[PDB]
Amino acid sequence: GRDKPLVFFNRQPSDPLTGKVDMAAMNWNDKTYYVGFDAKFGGSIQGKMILDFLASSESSVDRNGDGIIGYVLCIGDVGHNDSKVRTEGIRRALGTWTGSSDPGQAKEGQAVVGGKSYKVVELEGKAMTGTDGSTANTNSATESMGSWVAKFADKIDLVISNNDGMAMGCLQASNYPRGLPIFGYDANADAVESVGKGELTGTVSQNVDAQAVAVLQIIRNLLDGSSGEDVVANGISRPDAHGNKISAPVQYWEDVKAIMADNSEVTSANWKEYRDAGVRQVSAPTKKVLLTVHNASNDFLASAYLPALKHYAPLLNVDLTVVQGDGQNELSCLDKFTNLDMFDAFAVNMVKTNSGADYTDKLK
Ligand SMILES: OC[C@H]1O[C@@H](O)[C@H](O)[C@@H](O)[C@@H]1O
Ligand SMILES: [Ca+2]
Repeated sequence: GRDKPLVFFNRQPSDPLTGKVDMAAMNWNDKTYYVGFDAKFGGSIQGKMILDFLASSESSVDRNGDGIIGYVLCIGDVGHNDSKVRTEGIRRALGTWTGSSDPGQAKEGQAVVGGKSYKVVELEGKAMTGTDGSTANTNSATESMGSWVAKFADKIDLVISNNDGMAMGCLQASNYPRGLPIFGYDANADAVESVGKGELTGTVSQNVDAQAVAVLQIIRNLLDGSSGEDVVANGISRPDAHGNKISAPVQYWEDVKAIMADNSEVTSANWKEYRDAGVRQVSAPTKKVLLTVHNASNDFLASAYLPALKHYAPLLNVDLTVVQGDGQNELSCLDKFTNLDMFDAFAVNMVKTNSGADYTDKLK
């Protein structure tokens, strides 16, 4: 029970307001870990991508020619540290950062367009909450983009979004101005193709494939009887006995027990570039893993993360039982987190980042 591996992933145990890491949950046992990505670095990368685009642009990106680069921001999960730090990244990059990641918290910024200085204004930063309470709702993004165009019109010079889902949702707007620069995050399949079409201007890969392998590989190492650095290194930062290794670069953060993949920008200049050859068939005995997903209709998890898991799982001889919640209530997941005695290891993607206790309670 409490002696088995527990790997949190994609939603780090943490306080949804202050973002401080929940080390109580992380210190569940000596076989507990988190797998994710360097979210803060990812945030600055999204910002840098936007600054580089503006820098290479002519003064035509200033549509109304008022000398101000106006933008609208799609805020996602305000209880998710990885999401908010993207709002922080782009705001810092553009000079609109005031210390808060909340909607309506922005000052006048500054950026270079065609070797000239420009004022920057966040016309509106809004949380795209669905009428059913669902966060980062894509239909709400379409709705908001429609109103924004009607309200601000020629003032909007670009669109920014915490993820691809909402960004691709903006593009659904019937009145979306042809060619309006817009940026997302995740490098979902549809988003990358959109970059190739010259619609979506750019997005960011968080190396989801590296993350998926890392979850399985850590469990693999632990069930093979590894301890210490071997657990977080073998098949991850160095080759294991089988010879397998995650190709993308990965860091281990000891203080928070986290394996973090890095990020890379995706633009018109490199979209064609976007499975791991460094992972091939394992001979180790098969093991049973119960893996949860906080929301079955989550675009990133449904379209990118889960397929990755189901691809690499048999290669590492991990028989994966997948259960999925609704994104609203932790009970939608916790209800399916049962028969824990019939499993060798566990992977948890929580609805709320502060719900660590509820999962470790069941494992007693
Ligand atoms: O937890 C779900 C979230 O994970 C993040 O890594 C993605 O950027 C979001 O698009 C997604 O909604
Ligand atoms: Ca303008």
